[PDB]
Amino acid sequence: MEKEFEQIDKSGSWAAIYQDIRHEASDFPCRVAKLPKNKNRNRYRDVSPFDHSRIKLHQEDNDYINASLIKMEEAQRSYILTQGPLPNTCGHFWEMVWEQKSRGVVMLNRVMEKGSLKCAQYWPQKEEKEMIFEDTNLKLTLISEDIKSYYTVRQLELENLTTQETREILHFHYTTWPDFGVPESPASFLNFLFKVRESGSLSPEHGPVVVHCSAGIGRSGTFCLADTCLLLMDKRKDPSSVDIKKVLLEMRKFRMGLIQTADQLRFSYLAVIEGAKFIMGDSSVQDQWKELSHEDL
Ligand SMILES: O=C1C[C@@H](c2ccc(C[C@H](NS(=O)(=O)c3cccc(F)c3)C3=N[C@H](CCc4ccccc4)CN3)cc2)S(=O)(=O)N1
Ligand SMILES: [Mg+2]
Repeated sequence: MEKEFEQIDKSGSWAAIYQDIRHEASDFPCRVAKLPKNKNRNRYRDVSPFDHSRIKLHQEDNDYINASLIKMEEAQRSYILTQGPLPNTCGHFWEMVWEQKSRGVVMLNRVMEKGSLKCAQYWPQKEEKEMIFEDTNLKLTLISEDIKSYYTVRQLELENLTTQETREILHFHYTTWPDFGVPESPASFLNFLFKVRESGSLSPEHGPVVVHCSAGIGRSGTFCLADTCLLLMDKRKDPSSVDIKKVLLEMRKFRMGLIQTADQLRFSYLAVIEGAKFIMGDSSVQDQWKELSHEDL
């Protein structure tokens, strides 16, 4: 895998490789997303979920949410990629989390980035100030939070007011991943990812983990591509067989525009190439990533 990487770097062909992916990517209808009544449920007019893979709310009224089920068959892992909730779809967001039985939520952006709102504050910042999303009859409470230098893990209690059932939802929030940018290093990215893995939130016993950034395609796509590829390397007889460009195209059949810049594509290679070391056995690389990520700053 690192040979193709090396030749692409030498060829200076990341932009061409990336644009070939954009040109060969699937194109499916998003008619429900474009209905007039769903306009205020979409954050960006040009980022919509395909009809065949969109997540449907269980409500009779309007089952629309800008969210997509990315189902990776060979890797055996599903992910729900959605945009950062809007002030009016925070209820919907948690209704989806509930209905799909998700156990973890991976946030890769901040609410405000370089002076622009990118996502509503959809979870409570203070223990004593819980949230109620009336339209859905769900209560959400911040139970605790473990704040690190570039990421925070939070324990939330989501409750179905109707049946009074409660569930613990884990929130994995990467706070230093610039929009249209890349993580500081493969190490800090992988250190984060393996934290989500180790939590059990990605277990096939739970519903799909919900991943989102602002549009739910660039950073969210980088995160899922890397995870899927590492899963594939550990599954196959010959890990060098994983074609990342092919995997990204498979994912793009489920949601448009996954991976938004050639450099995020390149970062994906680096993250996977670096992550292969743990998958092949190396039992010390994880401590190395942790040190390199300086999480305890
Ligand atoms: O690294 C990233 C990029 C962010 C991102 C991606 C896309 C958008 C949508 C935005 N729409 S717009 O109405 O402000 C806007 C801005 C400029 C031109 C235009 F016609 C509309 C955006 N679209 C193009 C990208 C288009 C696109 C490509 C492929 C699939 C879907 C959309 C670039 N930024 C916002 C943020 S992420 O939160 O997904 N992670
Ligand atoms: Mg306090």
